[PDB]
Amino acid sequence: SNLVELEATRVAEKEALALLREQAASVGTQVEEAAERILKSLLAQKQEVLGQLRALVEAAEEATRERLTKIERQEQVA
Amino acid sequence: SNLVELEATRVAEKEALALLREQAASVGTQVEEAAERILKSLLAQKQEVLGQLRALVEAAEEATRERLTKIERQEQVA
Amino acid sequence: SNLVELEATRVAEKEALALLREQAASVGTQVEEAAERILKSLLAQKQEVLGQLRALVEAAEEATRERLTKIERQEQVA
Amino acid sequence: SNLVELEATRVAEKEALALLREQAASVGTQVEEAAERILKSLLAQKQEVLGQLRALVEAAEEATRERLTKIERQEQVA
Repeated sequence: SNLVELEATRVAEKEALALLREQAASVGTQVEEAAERILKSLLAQKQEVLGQLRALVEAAEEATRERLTKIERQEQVA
Repeated sequence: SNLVELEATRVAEKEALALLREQAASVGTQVEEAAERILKSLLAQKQEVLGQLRALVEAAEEATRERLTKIERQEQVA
Repeated sequence: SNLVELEATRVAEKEALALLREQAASVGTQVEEAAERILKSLLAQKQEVLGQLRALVEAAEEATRERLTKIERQEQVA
Repeated sequence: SNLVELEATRVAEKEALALLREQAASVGTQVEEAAERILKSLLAQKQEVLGQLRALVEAAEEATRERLTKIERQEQVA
């Protein structure tokens, strides 16, 4: 039956495209998600390291204020 | 006194704090610039890639459109 | 207490250079770990993506070959 | 149909699979390359950041050193 041979062909072409669409949309997906999961760990790197940098500076800023209030007194006695 | 020594200490201290602020803020920058370049070039990938899959699927889709038309007409005739 | 704050001071100093390498080496560490984690996940993508593309091409190639096998037969009948 | 519509379809089907092969290998290319940019820009970061950090520690040590050559002298006078 040619109405069947050809129907067989339509269906198989449709299934071949459907498979291709879902393999493409999966690369789409696999790619959008690697980005999300990279972007996240990355802007988390940043508001972690930026934190521990601001802290290094707070400490240093305290050791350096300690040091000046010591000088400030010994200059009043000088 | 050596109020000359004390004052010279106050100012070596301030310069050493200042230098340390600059180095630290500068490290802040390198870090933000990394994350910015990385975000930009990941968003270029994502856009380029999706656009190339869009292509691949629409070419694929049009090869099918044609294939099915040879079938549509050959069923008129069958 | 002649020399007691000429020491109580060096023990605030000793204790704060130390804090500062503990902060500085820990900052370089966060950068390192974040670089590893980001590569570890680019590579995961690259593999999972290269492989899903390979599978899309393989299925396409099999379809195409099924197409020519059909053509080649109707050429024996032609 | 004819040997001639049959050869033309062989042909269009090769031009379709060829195209698909380009577009796909080229999505691969687009993925690999972004991954190399992100690697490069991480290296440049991990360079300049481990650099600037090393410097900041060697200035805060150059100056812990000065701060103790002074203490050592004032202890000889005490």
